[PDB]
Amino acid sequence: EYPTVSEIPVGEVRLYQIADGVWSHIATQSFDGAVYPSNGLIVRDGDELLLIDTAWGAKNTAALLAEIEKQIGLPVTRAVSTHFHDDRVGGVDVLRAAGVATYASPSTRRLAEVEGNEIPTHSLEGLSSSGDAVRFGPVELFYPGAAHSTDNLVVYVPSASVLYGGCAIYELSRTSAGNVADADLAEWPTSIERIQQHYPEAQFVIPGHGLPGGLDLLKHTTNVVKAHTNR
Ligand SMILES: O=C(O)c1ccc(-c2ccccc2)cc1CS
Ligand SMILES: [Zn+2]
Ligand SMILES: [Zn+2]
Ligand SMILES: [Zn+2]
Repeated sequence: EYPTVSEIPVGEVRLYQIADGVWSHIATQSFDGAVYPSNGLIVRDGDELLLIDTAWGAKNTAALLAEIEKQIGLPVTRAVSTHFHDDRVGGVDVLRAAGVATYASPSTRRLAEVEGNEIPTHSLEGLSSSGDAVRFGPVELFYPGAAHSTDNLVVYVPSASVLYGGCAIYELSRTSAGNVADADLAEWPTSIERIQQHYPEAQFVIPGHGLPGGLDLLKHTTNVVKAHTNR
């Protein structure tokens, strides 16, 4: 039932209800010949919505907001980007223009600026050291340490036991390392271990790209990362 890349044309966005008050949003983007899916999160925040990550581009994120308005009808008041790549900050300018307060760690904002990517307006304090966690409305933000990128954050929804791993966590079907140009391969396994130690009760695990699953996705990602390390 989870939407796949074959069922979403580039420019469209699907919402998928994980639990009460928690959705993922799925978009697709063309890159280097192929088409890839990408996940973000939507968490109900009383009568407001917290958005986790853009839909990978200005056009996709405009469609994301229209699809949220259509299906959910509650306002997106804040957005958190979980690292500096375009599938997380691409569309921040659209969000800002729509009145959404955009957020990221100073680490993410710095690396976005260096890359020439869009830059969330607000800075999330208290996430500079591995193992740091802060509350942000209905979720907890956690910095496990460098992994897919030096700045990657994970998000936990305690009310629903939903762990959003972002692109530090791979889906089961992916057996080869993907975009690791900005990764810390040496620290990635240790960072995953911090996630496991902090959220052992998670019942749903959302990867940055592809099908959700359970906590198995963490060990799977470690396996793939170590295999690539010994390439
Ligand atoms: O922003 C980028 O450069 C980027 C490009 C490609 C992917 C990708 C590749 C294969 C399968 C799923 C996703 C991801 C990212 C940002 S993490
Ligand atoms: Zn990335
Ligand atoms: Zn503001
Ligand atoms: Zn990604």
